[PDB]
Amino acid sequence: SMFGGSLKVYGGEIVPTRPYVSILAEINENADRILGAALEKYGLEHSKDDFILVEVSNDDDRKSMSDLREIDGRPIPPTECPLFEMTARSGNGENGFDSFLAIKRKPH
Repeated sequence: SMFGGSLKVYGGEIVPTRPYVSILAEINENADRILGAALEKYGLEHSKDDFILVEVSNDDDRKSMSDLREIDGRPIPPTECPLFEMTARSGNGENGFDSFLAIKRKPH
């Protein structure tokens, strides 16, 4: 297995035409950098406070019929580094690397 150094980031809720994007991120960087990287890809970094990162598990479709489509996960503010917990377990869709990190709108 490999870390890759890149993250599969899903932001379809923000930009439907680009639901999946690839960003560069190290495990030791906080969500601010990770969010900023992805958000920068959409060219919306100025509006960062309107978005946060959320960990969505692949199997959350059981929990919520919302599926991976609308995104549902744990709120991860810019000051938190989620990769530590993700890569640690590196498995099991819940709190591991089998879960992906997506972008959600902070405000509702």
